[PDB]
Amino acid sequence: ARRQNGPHIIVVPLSTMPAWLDTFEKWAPDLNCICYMGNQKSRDTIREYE
DNA sequence: GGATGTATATATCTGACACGTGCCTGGAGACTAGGGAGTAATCCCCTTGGCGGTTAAAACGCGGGGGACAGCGCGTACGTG
Repeated sequence: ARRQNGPHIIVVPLSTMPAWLDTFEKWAPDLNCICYMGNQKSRDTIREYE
């Protein structure tokens, strides 16, 4: 609505984070929501590929 | 009849003790000041019991091969007179 489609950050506990991921998959499927967890190489993969 | 082993008595060594003496250093008495005990406040560090998540280090198993150890020879360096 307000065209503020810039970078947003949501900081959640790790145990509830699948319960946020499926909520983003269900309610806002057109959004480019990404997940940031894992070891050094997975975060590097997210950093330089996405 | 001559020579030999043992037994009590007296002089000498030898560390310890009684007495003497100096003197100086420790003790008795009085006074004082300050060092340390006690109190209160404030703030930071440590204790004991929990939780969550990362992850690198610790634990375990197994092959193998390098090294510890035992045995044997030798010759020389050290023991002995």
